[PDB]
Amino acid sequence: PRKLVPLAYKQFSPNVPEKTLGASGRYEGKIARSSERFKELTPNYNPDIIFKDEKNTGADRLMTQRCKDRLNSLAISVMNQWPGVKLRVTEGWDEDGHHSEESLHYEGRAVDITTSDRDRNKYGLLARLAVEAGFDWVYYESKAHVHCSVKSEHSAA
Ligand SMILES: [Zn+2]
Repeated sequence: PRKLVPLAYKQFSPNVPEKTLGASGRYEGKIARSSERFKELTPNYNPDIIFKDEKNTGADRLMTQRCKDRLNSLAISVMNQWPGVKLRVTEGWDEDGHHSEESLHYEGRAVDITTSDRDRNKYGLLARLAVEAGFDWVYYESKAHVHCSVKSEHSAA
């Protein structure tokens, strides 16, 4: 076994920009509810993940399959790491534009996460778990959350 080292505040892994091929790839444009690419999104109803749903639309559950797969892996790891605690998503797909111009939140490929107990002391390690769970980019973005993202299925040629 290897010792798990938490990410530092503001650290990202891999240590390259989010939208590079070695990380989460490219911004492929906003997905609107009315758009064809809306079917790229699938709702995650994993019983072991808490969704904040702060906008009361259920949008934070809607994500790509790869995002769902990595998130579900992380959900198991979080429960393992801190028995009694669960993975919590505070932001997923954003229909409103509350991030930078080319956010992967706009296309259901990024989540902001915490632990269910909102213990900010856990977030560095939570970030490390997200890396081990196979998220393509993980960024300890604020003291209040970790930003995790995935590649699309449109770069493999
Ligand atoms: Zn984010």
